[PDB]
Amino acid sequence: DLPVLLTDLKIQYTKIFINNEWHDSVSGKKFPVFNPATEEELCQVEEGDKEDVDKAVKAARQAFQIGSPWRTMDASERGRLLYKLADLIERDRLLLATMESMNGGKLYSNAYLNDLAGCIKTLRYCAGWADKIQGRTIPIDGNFFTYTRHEPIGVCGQIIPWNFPLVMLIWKIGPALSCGNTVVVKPAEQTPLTALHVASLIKEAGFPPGVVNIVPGYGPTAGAAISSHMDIDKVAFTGSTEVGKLIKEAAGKSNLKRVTLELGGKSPCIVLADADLDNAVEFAHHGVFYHQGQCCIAASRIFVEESIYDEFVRRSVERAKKYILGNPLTPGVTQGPQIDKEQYDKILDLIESGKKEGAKLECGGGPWGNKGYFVQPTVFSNVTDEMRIAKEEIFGPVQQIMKFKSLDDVIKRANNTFYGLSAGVFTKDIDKAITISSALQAGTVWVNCYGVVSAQCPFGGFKMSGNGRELGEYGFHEYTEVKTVTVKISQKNS
Amino acid sequence: DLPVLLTDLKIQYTKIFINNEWHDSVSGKKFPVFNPATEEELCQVEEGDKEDVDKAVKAARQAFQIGSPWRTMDASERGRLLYKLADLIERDRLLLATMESMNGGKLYSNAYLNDLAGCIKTLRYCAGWADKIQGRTIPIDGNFFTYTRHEPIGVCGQIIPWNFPLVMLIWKIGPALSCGNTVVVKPAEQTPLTALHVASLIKEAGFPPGVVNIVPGYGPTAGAAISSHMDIDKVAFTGSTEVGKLIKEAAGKSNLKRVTLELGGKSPCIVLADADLDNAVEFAHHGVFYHQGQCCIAASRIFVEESIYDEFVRRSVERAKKYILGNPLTPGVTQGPQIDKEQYDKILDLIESGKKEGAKLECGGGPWGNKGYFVQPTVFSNVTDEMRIAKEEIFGPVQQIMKFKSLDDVIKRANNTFYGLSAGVFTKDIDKAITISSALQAGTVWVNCYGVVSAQCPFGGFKMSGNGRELGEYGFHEYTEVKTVTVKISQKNS
Amino acid sequence: DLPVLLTDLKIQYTKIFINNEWHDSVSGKKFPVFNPATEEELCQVEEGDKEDVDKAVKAARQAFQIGSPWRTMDASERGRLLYKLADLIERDRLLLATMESMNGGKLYSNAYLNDLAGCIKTLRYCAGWADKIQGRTIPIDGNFFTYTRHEPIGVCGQIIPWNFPLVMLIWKIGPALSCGNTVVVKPAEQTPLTALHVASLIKEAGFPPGVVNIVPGYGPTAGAAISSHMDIDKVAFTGSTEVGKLIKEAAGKSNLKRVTLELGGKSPCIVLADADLDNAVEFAHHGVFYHQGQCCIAASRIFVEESIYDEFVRRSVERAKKYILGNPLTPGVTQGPQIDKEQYDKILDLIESGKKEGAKLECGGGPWGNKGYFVQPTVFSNVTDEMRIAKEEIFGPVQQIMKFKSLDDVIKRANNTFYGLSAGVFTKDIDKAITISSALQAGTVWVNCYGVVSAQCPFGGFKMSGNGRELGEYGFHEYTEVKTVTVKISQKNS
Amino acid sequence: DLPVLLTDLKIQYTKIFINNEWHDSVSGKKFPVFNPATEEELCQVEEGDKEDVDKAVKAARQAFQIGSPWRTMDASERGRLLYKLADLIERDRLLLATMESMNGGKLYSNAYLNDLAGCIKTLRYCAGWADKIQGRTIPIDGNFFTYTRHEPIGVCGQIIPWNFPLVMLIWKIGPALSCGNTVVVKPAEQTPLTALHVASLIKEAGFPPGVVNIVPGYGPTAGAAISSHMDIDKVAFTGSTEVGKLIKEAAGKSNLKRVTLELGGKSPCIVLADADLDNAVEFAHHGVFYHQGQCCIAASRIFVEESIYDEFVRRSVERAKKYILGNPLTPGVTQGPQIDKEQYDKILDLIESGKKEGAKLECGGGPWGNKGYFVQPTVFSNVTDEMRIAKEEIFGPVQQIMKFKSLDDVIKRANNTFYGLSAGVFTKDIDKAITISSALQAGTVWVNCYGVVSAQCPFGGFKMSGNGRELGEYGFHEYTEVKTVTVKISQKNS
Ligand SMILES: CS(=O)(=O)N1CCN(C(=O)c2cnc3ccc(F)cc3c2-c2ccc(C3(C#N)CC3)cc2)CC1
Ligand SMILES: CS(=O)(=O)N1CCN(C(=O)c2cnc3ccc(F)cc3c2-c2ccc(C3(C#N)CC3)cc2)CC1
Ligand SMILES: [Cl-]
Ligand SMILES: [Cl-]
Ligand SMILES: [Cl-]
Ligand SMILES: [Cl-]
Repeated sequence: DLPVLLTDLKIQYTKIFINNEWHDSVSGKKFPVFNPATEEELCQVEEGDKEDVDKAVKAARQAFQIGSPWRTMDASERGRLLYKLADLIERDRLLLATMESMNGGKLYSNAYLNDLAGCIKTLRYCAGWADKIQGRTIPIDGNFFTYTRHEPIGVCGQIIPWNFPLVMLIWKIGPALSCGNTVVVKPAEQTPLTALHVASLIKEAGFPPGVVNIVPGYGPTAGAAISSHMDIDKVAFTGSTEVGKLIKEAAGKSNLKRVTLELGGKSPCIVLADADLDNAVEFAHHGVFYHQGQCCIAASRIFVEESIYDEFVRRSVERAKKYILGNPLTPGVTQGPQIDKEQYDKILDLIESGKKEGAKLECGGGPWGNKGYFVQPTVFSNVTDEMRIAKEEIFGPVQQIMKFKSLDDVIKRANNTFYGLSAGVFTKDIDKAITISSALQAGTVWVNCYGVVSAQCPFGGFKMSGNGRELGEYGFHEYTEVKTVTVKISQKNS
Repeated sequence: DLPVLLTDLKIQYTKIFINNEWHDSVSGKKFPVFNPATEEELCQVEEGDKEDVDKAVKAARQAFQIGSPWRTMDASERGRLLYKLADLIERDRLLLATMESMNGGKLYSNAYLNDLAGCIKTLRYCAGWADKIQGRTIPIDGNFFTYTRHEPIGVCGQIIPWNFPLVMLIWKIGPALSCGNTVVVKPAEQTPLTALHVASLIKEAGFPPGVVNIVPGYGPTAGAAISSHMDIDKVAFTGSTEVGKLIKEAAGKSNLKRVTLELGGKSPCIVLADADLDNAVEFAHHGVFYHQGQCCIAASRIFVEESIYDEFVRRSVERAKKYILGNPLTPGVTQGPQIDKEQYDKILDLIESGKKEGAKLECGGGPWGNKGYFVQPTVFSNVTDEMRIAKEEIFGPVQQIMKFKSLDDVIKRANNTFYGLSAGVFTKDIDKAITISSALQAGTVWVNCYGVVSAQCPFGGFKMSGNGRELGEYGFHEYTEVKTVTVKISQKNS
Repeated sequence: DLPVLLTDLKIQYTKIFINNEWHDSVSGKKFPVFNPATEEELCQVEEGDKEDVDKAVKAARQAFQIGSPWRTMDASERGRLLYKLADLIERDRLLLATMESMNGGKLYSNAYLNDLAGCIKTLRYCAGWADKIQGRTIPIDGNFFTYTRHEPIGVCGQIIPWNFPLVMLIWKIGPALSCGNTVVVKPAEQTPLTALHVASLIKEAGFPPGVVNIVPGYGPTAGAAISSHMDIDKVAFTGSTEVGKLIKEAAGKSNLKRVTLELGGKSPCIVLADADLDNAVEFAHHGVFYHQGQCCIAASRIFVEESIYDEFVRRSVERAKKYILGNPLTPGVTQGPQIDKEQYDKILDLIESGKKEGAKLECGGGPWGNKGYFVQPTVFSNVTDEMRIAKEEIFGPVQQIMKFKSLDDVIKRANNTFYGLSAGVFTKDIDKAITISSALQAGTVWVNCYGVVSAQCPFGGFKMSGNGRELGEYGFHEYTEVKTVTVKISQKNS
Repeated sequence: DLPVLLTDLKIQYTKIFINNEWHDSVSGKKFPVFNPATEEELCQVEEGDKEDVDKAVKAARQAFQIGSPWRTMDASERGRLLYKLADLIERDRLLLATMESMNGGKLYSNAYLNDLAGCIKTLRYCAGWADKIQGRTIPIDGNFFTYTRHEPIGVCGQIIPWNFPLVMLIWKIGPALSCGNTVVVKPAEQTPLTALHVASLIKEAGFPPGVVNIVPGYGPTAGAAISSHMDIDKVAFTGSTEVGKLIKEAAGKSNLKRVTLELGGKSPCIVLADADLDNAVEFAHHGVFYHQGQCCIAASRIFVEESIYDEFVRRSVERAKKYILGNPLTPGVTQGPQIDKEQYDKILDLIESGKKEGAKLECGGGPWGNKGYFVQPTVFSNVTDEMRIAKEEIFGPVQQIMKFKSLDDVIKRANNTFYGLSAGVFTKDIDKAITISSALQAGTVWVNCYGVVSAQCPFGGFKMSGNGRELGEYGFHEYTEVKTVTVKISQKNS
């Protein structure tokens, strides 16, 4: 069932959100926000800069002070507020999915059934953890009583990408708030709108002021201000590996703030000759084409054993030739645009390198349409390991298919990258499934599927795809700071 | 009981340790190693540089390969090797304590009864964790079987300081090896000797070659090579906050390697009027003077309620006037030298700032002796919060004593620093002990004691005193990399 | 704020609840249900017996089968259903609190503000755990992949007491359902009504049929049928220690079903001479008098240091002389009746033993009123350790106050019982608070408070006060059954 | 390599062990101890009875008192003593393996390479846990500080079986001592000798007196005394399900002591048509024949898909026809005797029922030899589900092989028992391996192997095969008692 908004979407929230009130930019400047499917301007939004990040950090710092409502309320009540926020997003699901689709160039069907559902589910997951964050009592040597407090870290700067604006907003603020932190959020310049609507719901739910502050603006300005701020305790960033290196450097340069990074990938699939071929073709297809290829986990190197390689390529090409391009709000449309011009150019450039460097073009290979940043879905076969399309993250609807004959060699090829976000193994052999997944240097390894991500799982990269993990039990560790308290006593007993 | 070595100490191990064999420096260069209590040269050691770190990373990488002995042996056997290494250090305790004291300027009594005991105990603690590192099975949404592997990260560069060369060597390699990593260790330029002897014992114990590689040399050369290396997965550094910022920046600049930092402090004590005064005087005294003040946790700001301030100052001064300076090997000597000239100059300079800026000099305040980097134990009273001796880490035998009258104000003063390693609270009030320890922004808070550190406790800093934790259950997390494995199944059941 | 039901309470749900439908008793027999404050009959309820427990076990067994909706739905959805049930109880809070007060003889103010709030909060706590129940991956010796599943146990029989019918219903079904079990609940013969209303809400919330089955009836009949049933996997019982022994024996005799027991107590308080005297008097007063003394944790032995004993006794007596007895529905009433005649007789008998055995009667000591099972609030001083009122659980509004002079001796006296549910320590001394709480053989020890119980804490007895724990992280273990799965593989890697 | 004792074994330790000293029985009576391979008497041992269990409980109680050496020593030192005990057993491995083989009728090769190795490894595993047993700090509702202590329970009675006397002794005392308990051990009447030698090593290692007390004697006398004792806090029993029911009943009848039970089984294997047939034949063969079939996990129902059934039966029969019966000390001997006459008679009786009830006798079926309790290794094919040999635990070298054609049906057959200790699944299908292991009601499920047990894994039964788990992280829970400590504070902060 796909319900829709019956009235025209109205844009209301366009300002900076600090202390639960709406602020104009200190400068007074605004910046435009566009629809990627028509290239038209949707509205203007206050452009946050350093001076505005500064106001937001002071509010988050004040809300984090010992004795404050956010520090003294029951953990169970932090969880209650998060579950109420999820309820409010459920109530506004139609308008949120519409705004996300319109602003993000995201198929409305997916925005409604996947993004919004994942936002609600992840918030509810995080809410349940709030009063279950616990320290230890420890049998230290000597006559002492030792316990630990897993405290919130403090003020957390959180820089959100444009490919999944709502899901990634919730993946950031959910755990941070559950653990008792306060946050300064910087949504992507391309997609500030849905985060500002959620800010309106954070007010409605009753979060104390300054617990969540949202500062739209640009990366090199507001994002850099966060990463270099001397009173931000931790920065979490999701985006390119190139910016991730800059975030980590600025943290070292300023105040040694803690850093979590969720970065790009060049994630491989290994399809053994004994695999369920149709199952592997479909999971690897969606694994690389999902959201116009704009997933960091994109299955952008697909290695197929020689004896099924040609059959795999044909079936992949047939699947890719079935899309309907156009406005992601129209029912039946199955591929929307890329997010903006910068990404669009890099995709087309990489596609050209595939042609020149000798990859076999099976379908697609060019732009589409009169308006919008549309790229034809493209499949390359006979890709080799030193081609650009095999080394660089494309972030577009561009599939690479490679042949292998030796299992030892293909694992080394799969691992021969600086990336390491995810991988897939397709086989019917129990031993191969366990040993290959163990040997891949990747944060998530899927067996006989791809792209399966849920709130209960930790998620993050090996190597240059990331530092740290998000979600699951394990992800919640990086939103606490562990304090050891050791008390002298006359005599301990076990 | 204080047994001693009956024969003259002989220095044997002076070379670089890679793949369980002894290497000359690629350059062929050596550097001198001195005794800080006499300023004489003890021996020469091969000077590792980038080319030597390079050989060590390739050995650690090869030892980490899937299928290798270190990757395939039982976790219980990793633990067995660590317990055997502890046995071997116990066997060589006399010579190790002598070498540590001679090279490190460290009171032999402490070297034998505390450093060596802590090395043995921490190794035995870490050994017990090896086959108890576990992942999860997770009830993910949908028809999937999801488990996690807490794998070793890989090759870990570990830069060891000179104030506790053996303890910090073991605090680094213990957890790293227990979790299955391989390491490239860089001991301090001042104190390479005891780490090279332990390397000889790692060979004897039977660790596979390349699991532990030790490259003596200088910070700006070998240490920088580690921090910027493109095939080191994680760097752990203990030392100054200034170098810590450089380590973190170089990690961001190169390969986004994971970073753990244990840095300096300006740790405060708060002594309430109802405290056991003698107990507070003695714990705070040793808290700041231990190992000639060369502890990152040094209790270098001591705040005393006005009505007991003068009594606290007198009793502190009497305790400080009781030391016997000289060679740390002679029995009855109770204060050895500072480690080297650089540290010695910074201490004397800061002591001079105390005189000029108006602190009340109660005892000490100058150098001592014909030879050795000796500083008189010094006490300053009437210290105020913007003096240099109240803001900068001294790392010398220099005690600061301050008065307070308001508890709200003194907590803000205690927290008004970029440091945050530790703190102490001295009181008989149950509520004050809990609420004050909760409000201090410090990684370890001691109640009615100070400086109590043990293998069972996590240990690390808030703010610019550190990133991450070492030891305890929680410290072992930062030597694993979490992989999620998600398997498609026909139907799951709870 | 104390809102009330504006309309007369109507009783609707009076039948056995199996497979989400209402059943008459197999026999066709019903039993009466009374109001303890007027001794009048409120209604009749179907009397479940063995044949009815049998129907309920078969339904719970079928609902637990592999492939069933309850076994295959996402853990997150089990949690969702529990949070919806909490929402429904919130909606029906007025009628539930009224029915609980009317049926249970429970002060309406407490029923509304404490019992109902605790029901809602505990359900919400348990809901959060559902998709956070996890097993392990384990580095077993040899070439194997080993993981564990923390499965639900299966069909759990749950026998609920009459002193807190709703809270204890939720403390049982919350964790059991969160972990994926199915249940057969047997509410107290005295108080079946609120559990049957909740059953109506379990239907409304959408739990699959047979996941929760509720069989009202008598202990020796339906309760014994559960404890001896050959296809019930686990029994949880809260009630007297005498019945607890019978439950455990019948489990051994039949099918070795798992057993959790939450039983009575004779819990002690130790009030040191340095205690906040008013704080100790008030917490110990409510600790023994709460809900007409009908708490298993009742603070029924209060030991006071000699020098403050007389002052403690006077202040206690003044507090006890302030109650207003009567119908627990009338505002301003502060003490309702005992639950029934059996309990009423045992209370009066024990009160008489206090008079005869030489206790000093300070106030109360007899019955009250024309109707209802009312007991005057009673205080005994000069109680000695071999009196009946110091050894046997009274479960009535009867306070015992004892003198001590030696701390070693009073701890031995506190521990000299077969019970061990809880205890309290009142002191301003940090060391005494830690060492005394460590030395008491009791499941919960309160320091400078009493009776503080919350969903985040494990709760249960030492010794003959109980087996196992309920709630908290730790309580959830006893609603899982751990399965180890060990898979042969060609070669493992860490 | 199989080294042997060069000198005749001398029996020295034959008395009751209490408070680290050797006691004669209160009665003065002794009982004989036999060799099962020759039926000759090896020595006499003091016969412990109730009066002797009484002396042992008082010693264990005194050793558990608050302030005692065992209660106050560092947890790390409890671990140290356990690692030293493992060292001492390693030193005495030859004599211990000889005594175990001689007393137990156990193949010396297995006694040396498996039993003794498992004793040493399990002790070392348990030692590592000692200072890693931790409670929690908990964010309770309201202004309170709440922590938990995972205390030792207290005095634990431990009844050890005769099939693995040393391994099961260590599986019991290892975790109990690691957690800080004191124990009263009752080795099997048939095999007291190796436990008394270990007691001598517990003295040598330096355990405080009364921490371990060992009372040889008979089940209905000393074992019943333990199970009914009013001052034993917990009983752990391994043995038959029939005695397990009596242990659990006596616990309920006396003092509600905690109970852990490791009982028998009728564990099934399911061999799918796609299995590695040779691998399944060998693992299932050893799974049922190990230690003359005297394992509770014996794979005593083997279900094989029809199309490979005949091939499976032939290959099994060939493997069973390869044993050499005789004295388990002689090299090359591969099957020793059953433990005693009672077990020997039950085995032969059940074998006769197989003949009469219509099972196809493939080999064996009778006794062997002039002396010793020897049974020919026996294989039955065409076994059906209501035969005695398919329902009752045989505990002898008797293999049952069954045919199945329907997977749904064979899982129901596998689960159609009151037992539930373990099971095996043999297949090459990933989905079948996961779904079948999930659906089996068994505590350990092996995939493509059988009988793989190690210290890092929890181990125990579903249903009437057991209550609770031993070893692993999870097994250590049942040797602690959780105490919640809740402290009133003026204001909490997260
Ligand atoms: C949020 S909760 O669900 O955890 N729980 C909180 C506690 N509850 C109260 O109503 C309550 C309130 N005030 C008190 C004041 C003094 C006192 F001694 C007790 C109380 C109790 C109380 C405490 C323990 C019990 C048990 C026993 N035996 C475990 C049944 C029963 C009632 C029920 C709701
Ligand atoms: C390291 S350990 O301490 O964990 N443990 C490893 C297993 N042990 C073996 O000797 C062993 C060896 N080989 C086998 C081969 C096939 C087989 F079916 C069983 C075995 C067993 C084995 C397995 C289970 C049991 C129990 C039962 N019932 C739990 C008592 C007893 C013996 C003892 C030492
Ligand atoms: Cl911790
Ligand atoms: Cl995990
Ligand atoms: Cl587990
Ligand atoms: Cl706990």
